[PDB]
Amino acid sequence: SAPGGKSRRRRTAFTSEQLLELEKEFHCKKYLSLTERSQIAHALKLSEVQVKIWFQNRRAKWKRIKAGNVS
DNA sequence: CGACTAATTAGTCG
DNA sequence: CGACTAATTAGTCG
Repeated sequence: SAPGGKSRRRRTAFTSEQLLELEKEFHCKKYLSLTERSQIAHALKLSEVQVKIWFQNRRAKWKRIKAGNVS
């Protein structure tokens, strides 16, 4: 077991096992509390940071619309 | 002290 | 060469 590739793949690497519980909340609520976000990533082999980008990228698109305009 | 948000950044796609 | 998406990352409240 040794590393090979080292690049920031812009597309969260999700797996079927992970998607099973990940999609669960997506079909439940679009807002996760402290005792929610920090729990899903603790239930299995995950990290709170990874579960954050998932939501960030979704809101990032909204920040491009809900802002100030010019001219 | 850590998570959450959001901006910076990085990199492949167009 | 541009653009957009996303990990990176730091600030601030919990």
